[PDB]
Amino acid sequence: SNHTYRVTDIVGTSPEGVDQAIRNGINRASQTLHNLDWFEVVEVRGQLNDGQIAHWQVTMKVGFRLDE
Amino acid sequence: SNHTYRVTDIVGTSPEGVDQAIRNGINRASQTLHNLDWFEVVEVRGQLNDGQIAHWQVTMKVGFRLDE
Amino acid sequence: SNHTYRVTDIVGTSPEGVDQAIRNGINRASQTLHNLDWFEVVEVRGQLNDGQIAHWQVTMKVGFRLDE
Amino acid sequence: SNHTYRVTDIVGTSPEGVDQAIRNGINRASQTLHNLDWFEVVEVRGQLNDGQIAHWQVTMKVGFRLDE
Amino acid sequence: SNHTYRVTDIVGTSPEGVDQAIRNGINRASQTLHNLDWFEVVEVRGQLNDGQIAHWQVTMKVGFRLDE
Amino acid sequence: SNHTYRVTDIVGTSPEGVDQAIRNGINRASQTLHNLDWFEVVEVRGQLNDGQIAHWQVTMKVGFRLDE
Amino acid sequence: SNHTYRVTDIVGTSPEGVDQAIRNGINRASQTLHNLDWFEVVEVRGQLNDGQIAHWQVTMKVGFRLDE
Amino acid sequence: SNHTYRVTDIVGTSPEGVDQAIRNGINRASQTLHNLDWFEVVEVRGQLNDGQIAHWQVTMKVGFRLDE
Amino acid sequence: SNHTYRVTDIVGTSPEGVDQAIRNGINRASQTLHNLDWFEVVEVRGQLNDGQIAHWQVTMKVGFRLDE
Amino acid sequence: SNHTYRVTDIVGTSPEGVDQAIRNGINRASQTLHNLDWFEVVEVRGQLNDGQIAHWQVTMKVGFRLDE
Amino acid sequence: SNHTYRVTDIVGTSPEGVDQAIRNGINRASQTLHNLDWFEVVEVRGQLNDGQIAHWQVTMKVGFRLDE
Amino acid sequence: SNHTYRVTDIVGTSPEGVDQAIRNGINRASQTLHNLDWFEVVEVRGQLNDGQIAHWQVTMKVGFRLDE
Repeated sequence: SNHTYRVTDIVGTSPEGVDQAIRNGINRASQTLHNLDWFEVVEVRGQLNDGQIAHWQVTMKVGFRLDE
Repeated sequence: SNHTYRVTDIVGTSPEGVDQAIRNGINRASQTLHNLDWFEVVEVRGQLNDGQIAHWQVTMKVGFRLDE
Repeated sequence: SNHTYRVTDIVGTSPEGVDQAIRNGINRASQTLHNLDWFEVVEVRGQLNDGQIAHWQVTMKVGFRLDE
Repeated sequence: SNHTYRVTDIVGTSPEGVDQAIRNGINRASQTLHNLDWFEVVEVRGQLNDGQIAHWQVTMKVGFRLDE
Repeated sequence: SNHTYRVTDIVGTSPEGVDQAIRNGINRASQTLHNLDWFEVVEVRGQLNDGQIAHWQVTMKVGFRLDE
Repeated sequence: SNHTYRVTDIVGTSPEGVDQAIRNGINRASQTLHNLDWFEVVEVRGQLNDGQIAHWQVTMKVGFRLDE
Repeated sequence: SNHTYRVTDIVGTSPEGVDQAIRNGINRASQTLHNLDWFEVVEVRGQLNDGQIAHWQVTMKVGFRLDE
Repeated sequence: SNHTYRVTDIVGTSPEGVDQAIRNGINRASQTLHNLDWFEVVEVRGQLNDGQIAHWQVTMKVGFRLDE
Repeated sequence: SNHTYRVTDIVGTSPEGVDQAIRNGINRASQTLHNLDWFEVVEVRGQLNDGQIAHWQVTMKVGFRLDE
Repeated sequence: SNHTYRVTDIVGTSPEGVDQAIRNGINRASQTLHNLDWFEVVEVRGQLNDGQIAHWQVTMKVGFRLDE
Repeated sequence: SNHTYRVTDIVGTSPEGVDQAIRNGINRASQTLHNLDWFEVVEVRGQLNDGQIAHWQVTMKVGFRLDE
Repeated sequence: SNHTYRVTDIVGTSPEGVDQAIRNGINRASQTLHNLDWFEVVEVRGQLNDGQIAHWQVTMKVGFRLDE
């Protein structure tokens, strides 16, 4: 009822696409941040090599509960 | 001719992903709002549950013709 | 004293210009929405054909008093 | 789980303050819009007269479930 | 008639809260600026001191009619 | 070369349209502000009465040279 | 089909007004950029000179098809 | 010394209102983050439960001095 | 060491989805623009027909190294 | 006392650079506006003259205490 | 008087600082783009390595006159 | 590989200027945050004291690689 959350930005990356970039970022975030509650996608970027998409980079706001 | 459009925000949700969240939102919107012309994705959120991405929420601007 | 307003987006269009696009949008909006109080221009676009301006499109926030 | 929400802007007003302006807006909105789920305060204004605050105006994003 | 308004930013402050910070700012503004018409809240800040909220600072757009 | 400018917001109004609202605002501003150099249109609003545009309100950033 | 567009910013200018500033900008843009599809007005500025509005400057996003 | 600050987002919650949501968030933040200096309110949200306000959520930028 | 980049907006389109809209836009952009380095998604739209998604349109900032 | 601040925009200019443009603007502002407390840089522009940087313009929010 | 300008984004880089990053970008831009008139700094970034600033990156809006 | 980054805000301060404020912030940040990759300048402020610029405050987004 009086829960407090903290939000930081995490950047997930994947050669495969936006969806996998998000999962990679959330998976890695979950290991150092406990109580991950939600994320909001705030930016989608790509690294190009020739005219080909080499890396997808997804910036997410990530909310997590502070312990009580 | 001189078509007039209205725009409101709709939030589509799905356990499955962004794509299905959008289709669910558009399908349900289409049943009360007629002449849907376009949508603009404005926000993508996810709820985590049991260490999984449980729910996707996509906020869309949805434009519809007033005229038929 | 404690009046409540609602705001939606309306897109007016006109071959003539910005001013007529707004009037067309307000006139058409006034026929389904009652008690129109104000509008705020949020976007002005033009559709070009053969490098000439065919259509003006003006997106407006439109506020209206809710009845009782 | 596959619920769809719609969001519009509602402006509550009160001579008394921000809090009462919000409650007035939500109360009146709840009478035409069913299944009100959340609101987000987006703007707080005042009408001034003789260097005194006569009216508070609070613009809120208001989300409501579409029936199923 | 064809009234003209000017708008500047005013920062009200109070140890007590947002509401009193606004009133303090408007009261002090009204003494040098005549014909105050409206304000729009643009920013709410707080200074923490000894692990307590010591000051609230509210930035407001303040509109006033120019004399004729 | 080392000229300093100040910028404030002025709201011009006219029953006739955007262009006349701007001229009315600039004319009235020029009487109390000296050395008016430029303006930038930042907002266009209207007061509606029935479904008819009664007043146009144009907010302008207005720059003026400080004397030396 | 799967048309690709490019968008750049163009600033049209005119002593006469906003409308002519836009036409001047679009006309000149159309001579190096082919397949102009749309423009979005993003900024309207005016230079004052000799107590008159001397120059209008309109910044437009201009979209053009790559394809013909 | 040339003091360095860090800023994160914290979400305070309260059934009671905005003011208490802020205090709850700041109090809880102060227990893991040392040397809290300031906060800026960036979002105020409310959960409705059968058309009554159940829960307030306030997102704040929170600045704190890094030790030396 | 002192590389210079340029950035323009590109709109990719696809009947298939966001991912393919981006690839189509990047592929076509790479044929007139050399040394594509990165892209940033700035807008995702869909054109609806009979309340079904016909076309995805993705606006991207696209950065490319200038030659010597 | 509960101090009240006013904020206006000032544009400082210098042939030399950003830093000197700011100091010129603040110095000149300090002569008509009393009790200058803070500034926030909001825009940095440069005029080119045959492909060399001739003039810097820095727009700043400037806060000053109102007397009591 | 009826001059038309075009604006694109250019990213200058330098190991030395913001000022040199801008000059590098403007110098290189001036070689392919003729009639450079102004720039507006829109973003300043750094590449960090071993907690040290290796590269400065400055994104600038750059305006240039189209030939007549 | 599929590197994950985190981003927080850091405020560097210096009596000397923007450049030194950034370096002070990055240096102090590097001592608690490992694997600093980039920063983005988001805000530049100055405190005025005795009619002089006493402190520069630069807010930066700071990205760092998460360990694996």
